[PDB]
Amino acid sequence: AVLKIISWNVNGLRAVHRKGFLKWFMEEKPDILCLQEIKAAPEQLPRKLRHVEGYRSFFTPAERKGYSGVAMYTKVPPSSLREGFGVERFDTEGRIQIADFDDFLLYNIYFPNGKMSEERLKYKLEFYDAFLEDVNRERDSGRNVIICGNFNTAHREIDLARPKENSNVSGFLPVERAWIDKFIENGYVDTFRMFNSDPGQYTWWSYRTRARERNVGWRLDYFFVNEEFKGKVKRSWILSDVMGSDHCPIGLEIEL
DNA sequence: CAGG
DNA sequence: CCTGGCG
Repeated sequence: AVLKIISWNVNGLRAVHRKGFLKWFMEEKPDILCLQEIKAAPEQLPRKLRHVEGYRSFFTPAERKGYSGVAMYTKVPPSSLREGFGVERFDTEGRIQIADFDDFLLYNIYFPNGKMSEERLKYKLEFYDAFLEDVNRERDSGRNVIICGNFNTAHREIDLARPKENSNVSGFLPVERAWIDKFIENGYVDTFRMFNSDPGQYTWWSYRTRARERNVGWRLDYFFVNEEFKGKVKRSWILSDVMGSDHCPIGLEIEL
């Protein structure tokens, strides 16, 4: 029994609903759908998005309206859902869903963007620190974990079309890049790179200069698992053809 | 406008 | 570029 999970930074769920989100959702038929950057509290949503056929839905909006926020739809409900790491400033931004299924915890995370200021870059970095602490504590206790979402960082030079020009841009800073290295050596696998070693694999493209039609992008969106669980991951792929956002969806198939 |  | 309070 393959379990299919999809992660998609929709950048406005209302927007993506106007562009055929539900029709796509319906034909893709994942067991779990994780969304990031919803930009909506549930009360602001068309009610068709709040009552989807065959799915439990959970929304974790930001305190600031039309900003950030994450969501999850799941055929099988989780036994619990956490919306924070237990640190106020990281828990108030609609950035975290940690859902408990029997066999694993699923982290659906919208990691912060650091481009706006030094203050937000710090925030990004410390959020990473709080995140790593949290996941380590969980897998240390013997839990197997799946982590998807917008990390807002391209790991290596191969993970973006233009590495050289972005050395001094948040998204490809040596400090952000080293954190992913750190995160990985803590015992986690970048599951896409388990199966695909090719360049040109991106999940985000600038709307400006129409970067997507030339594949001038970044791989900002990932599925990670803890090392002990990697033998369960069957497929890890990018849904490059799917439109409606400046990010595309990514997929994971595990079999338990 | 702010955020990305 | 695209999304999401004016007044």
